[PDB]
Amino acid sequence: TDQQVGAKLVQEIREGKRGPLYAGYFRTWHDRASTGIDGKQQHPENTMAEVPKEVDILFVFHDHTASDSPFWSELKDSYVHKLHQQGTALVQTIGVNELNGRTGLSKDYPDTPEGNKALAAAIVKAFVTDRGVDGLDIDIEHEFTNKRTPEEDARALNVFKEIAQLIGKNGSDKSKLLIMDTTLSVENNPIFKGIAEDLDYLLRQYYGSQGGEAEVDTINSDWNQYQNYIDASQFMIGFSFFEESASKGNLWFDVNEYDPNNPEKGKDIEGTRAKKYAEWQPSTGGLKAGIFSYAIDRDGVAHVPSTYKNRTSTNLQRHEVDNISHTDYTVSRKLKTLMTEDKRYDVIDQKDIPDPALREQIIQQVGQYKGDLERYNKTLVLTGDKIQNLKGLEKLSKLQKLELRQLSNVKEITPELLPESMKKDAELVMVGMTGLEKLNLSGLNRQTLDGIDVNSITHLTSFDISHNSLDLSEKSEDRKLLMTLMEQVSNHQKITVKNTAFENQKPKGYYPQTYDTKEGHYDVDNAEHDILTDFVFGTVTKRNTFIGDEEAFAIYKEGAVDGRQYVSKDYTYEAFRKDYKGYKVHLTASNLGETVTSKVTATTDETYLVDVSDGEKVVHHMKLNIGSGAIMMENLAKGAKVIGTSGDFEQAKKIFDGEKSDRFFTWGQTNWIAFDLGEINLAKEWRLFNAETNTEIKTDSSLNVAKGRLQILKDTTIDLEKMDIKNRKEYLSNDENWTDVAQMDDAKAIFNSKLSNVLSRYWRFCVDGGASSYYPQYTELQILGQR
Ligand SMILES: CC(=O)N[C@@H]1[C@@H](O)[C@H](O[C@@H]2O[C@H](CO[C@H]3O[C@H](CO)[C@@H](O)[C@H](O)[C@@H]3O[C@@H]3O[C@H](CO)[C@@H](O[C@@H]4O[C@H](CO)[C@H](O)[C@H](O)[C@H]4O)[C@H](O)[C@H]3NC(C)=O)[C@@H](O)[C@H](O[C@H]3O[C@H](CO)[C@@H](O)[C@H](O)[C@@H]3O[C@@H]3O[C@H](CO)[C@@H](O[C@@H]4O[C@H](CO)[C@H](O)[C@H](O)[C@H]4O)[C@H](O)[C@H]3NC(C)=O)[C@@H]2O)[C@@H](CO)O[C@H]1O
Ligand SMILES: [Ca+2]
Repeated sequence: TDQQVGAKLVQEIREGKRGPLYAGYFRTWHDRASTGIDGKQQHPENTMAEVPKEVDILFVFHDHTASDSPFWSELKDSYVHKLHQQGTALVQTIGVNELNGRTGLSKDYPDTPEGNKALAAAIVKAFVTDRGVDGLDIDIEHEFTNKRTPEEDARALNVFKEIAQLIGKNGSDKSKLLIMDTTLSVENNPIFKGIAEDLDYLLRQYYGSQGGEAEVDTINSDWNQYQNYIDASQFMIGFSFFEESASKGNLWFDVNEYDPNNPEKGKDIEGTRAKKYAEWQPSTGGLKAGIFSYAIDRDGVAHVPSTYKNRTSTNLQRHEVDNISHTDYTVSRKLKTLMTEDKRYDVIDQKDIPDPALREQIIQQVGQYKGDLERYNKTLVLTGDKIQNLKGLEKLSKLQKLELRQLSNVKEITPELLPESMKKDAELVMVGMTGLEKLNLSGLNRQTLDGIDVNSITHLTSFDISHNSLDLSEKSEDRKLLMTLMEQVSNHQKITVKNTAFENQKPKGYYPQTYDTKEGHYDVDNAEHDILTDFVFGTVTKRNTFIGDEEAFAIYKEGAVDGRQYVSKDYTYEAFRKDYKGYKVHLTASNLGETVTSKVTATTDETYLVDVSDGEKVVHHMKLNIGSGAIMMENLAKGAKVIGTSGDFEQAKKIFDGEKSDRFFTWGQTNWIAFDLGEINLAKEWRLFNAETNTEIKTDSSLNVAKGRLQILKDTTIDLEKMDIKNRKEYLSNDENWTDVAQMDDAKAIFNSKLSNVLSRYWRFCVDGGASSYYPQYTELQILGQR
């Protein structure tokens, strides 16, 4: 049956039985059975029927072919059968607009759960079942003209998942492939992030140069993120053949240029981008799935010369290679041969990994190809008593976690059996190692022994953990672990330095995670002090052993187990300690005034709140008292009700929030705001944040308030809410009803001064002039006191 042939091809593709794959996009209007809207034949020169066996998957790429064309029944009842016989699968390609509302059956279904689920079945019946093919390929490109909305990409991804529940590896009908082709990186491809686990392949178009000396910069950088969503064996990269009459913007130069002296040049793969994609392999994960070509019906046509690369549809510059001609698919077949003869696709054999039980678990976990070995960068779990020998493990040189579970017949672990990534902090877990006789981890810069199950190593006869980065100090848990290893050796043998080697550690230095002083003190000694020196200092080991300064390190360097000193003699404090570069100290005085400085001078009774930062986060918070300290003032003006202003009433209310992301000005050089602190407390200072402190607009200092007066309602015996709106406003505007408590005659960015213990419920601040002719502005006002 023709549906069982197709089902079995898809299963042998999906299970990786084909080696490196080669795919091609065949443009429907270049099949000879294709007819346009007027019912006339478009091009007689080529036909899908002649696509060679070297093409593993053939993508029906549809345009210009009318819906009543003979092409469609010809494909269904003739092309599918001829191509299946040689082992070629047919896949239908549709654009994303057929899923997101913009085109086709998408326009006839609501954007609801039951609506998108009915749409999905309608797409699978219209584009897969009714056309006879072996799967579906969703084309997702950058739309530079009218971007897709977040709601459209959300719908396309919900429809795609409903499709993936019908066909593909997770679908009801696993005899069909489900594929995506794209031009978008992961950061720009939310549909890919959502559907990736349901894809057989991702086809990444990379026509033309992708940057850098080898022109593959974008391929390498993009693979670094695709590898978190798909396996390398699902990754296909694409080049394009030369399309006739291609204009600027569609001229990739992926194949060789026309040569008037050699009519066959277009079939020569030497020097082409196509050949480079054929040989390109990812740095991590595995070997790629293969390559694909756009416009496979143009296989072998020489590219139009570089001199023509500026032609456009209005500026036609026709060349000989724009003619249509019969192709015999030689370039395709050379590229497929180059890939299947590349020795990185030879299968891992016993010469790579001698132990059969080890070889089987590796192939099962990292892939089947020799080339997969040195690229794989994830986790390897090895289990059971059938593994006798770890030879070959060292070829997994990017392995990120090695996990040895109950390997009861392994006798030897040495650096030379281990991945080279073990020297750069790959994880190493080994449990139930009851047969282990030699445990050599020397020279691997291991920072702890965590994950090594030392209680289980009951047959140990020697170990070497020397030349690592361990902290074997008295309380380190790595010294407990070392002690068990030494006891294991001793049950079989007299302990010697060689069979229990652990010297020459060089433990790395880290920042302490917390600091002890929550409340510091200084006398009023009229001297300068450094808060980082005195309170936020030092370095820990990975096991949180604190070393405060260079003399604490010298004692540390003399640590010994049984009189054997385990720290390298030439390890220096400079190489161990953290330098604290870029650390910054934020101080808040009892003022509520703020400064950034690690130095304080103890001239008077004060209290700062200290926030220590490393350039990114707050590492430490403490209070510092100088002398007997000082009580912390509050901003009593916080949230003060505005009761009157010569400006706008709701711009005025923003000078009493907490922020500087706003500005208050009026049309002119003078204004006033009158406010009510509500309760009636004691005020000692005031602070004005001038125009240039604005955190929402870069504001220059020429807009700063330069003259002003802060005032108190002079008569306390008056009910301001018994006056009516208009009288109230003119009372508040009349200067003889206000007493000054503070002047300002400098256009500082932040202005602060003290008040003679002012007790007032009602206040008014007046801008009397600006730093320039511009309207003066300011962002925030504070009245600082107690209660
Ligand atoms: C995976 C990939 O490679 N992606 C893109 C490639 O697409 C791209 O190659 C180009 O592809 C063009 C077609 O693009 C279609 O797909 C993309 C991507 O999905 C869409 O963005 C695009 O909009 C196209 O989508 C198609 O839309 C139609 C309409 O909505 C759909 O048809 C609908 O189908 C439904 C369901 O079946 C329903 O039936 C509707 O009724 C129906 O309307 C269709 O399904 C959909 N297809 C897909 C797959 O989604 C190509 O056009 C372009 O090739 C042209 O240009 C090159 C040179 O640059 C030529 O070599 C080539 O032959 C072709 O030229 C055109 O030829 C026709 C036939 O002769 C000309 O028509 C005649 O021209 C005369 C000229 O005087 C008259 O005007 C006459 O009236 C007319 O009949 C036509 O004018 C020619 N046009 C030009 C410009 O020359 C190319 O292959 C590549 C770019 O390299 O980029 C990849 O990223
Ligand atoms: Ca404000």
